[PDB]
Amino acid sequence: SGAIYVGNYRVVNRHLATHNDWANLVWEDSSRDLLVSSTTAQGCDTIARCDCQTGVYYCSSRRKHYPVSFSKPSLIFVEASEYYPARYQSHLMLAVGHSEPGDCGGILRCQHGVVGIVSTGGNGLVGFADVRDLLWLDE
Ligand SMILES: NC(=O)[C@H]1CCC(=O)N(Cc2csc3ccccc23)C1
Ligand SMILES: [Zn+2]
Repeated sequence: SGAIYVGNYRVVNRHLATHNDWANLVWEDSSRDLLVSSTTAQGCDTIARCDCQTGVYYCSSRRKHYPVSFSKPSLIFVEASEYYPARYQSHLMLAVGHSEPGDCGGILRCQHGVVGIVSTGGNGLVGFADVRDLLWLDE
């Protein structure tokens, strides 16, 4: 689990969105596994605006943060799960690192701020849904 809180927005994995997230929907994209809902409280996270390929992510299944090198956002084939059939997920970045399904939502950060959230994984890889291109999260 995990979310990004910026301004009057809450960014979560679309497959983990709650009833309140859907009742206050701002934007969702199944191909990216992202959903953004509105909040009454003001969020303080900073979103990165950059093309970094190194950062640190939080891994809840180890209670640890790990430093990683990751690929630029791209269209990657993702195996079926209980939430989606096998499909291409867009805006996805991969790294070599540990992840389990419950790790989804953990933040990946660089020196500029929040880069994205854990969304995919398996076989010693971890994939992150990018949020750096969502310029509207700031205004
Ligand atoms: N299509 C998606 O974005 C998600 C939907 C929900 C889901 O359980 N997964 C699989 C998954 C995510 S982290 C991880 C780590 C080790 C094994 C499996 C997984 C994919
Ligand atoms: Zn950066």
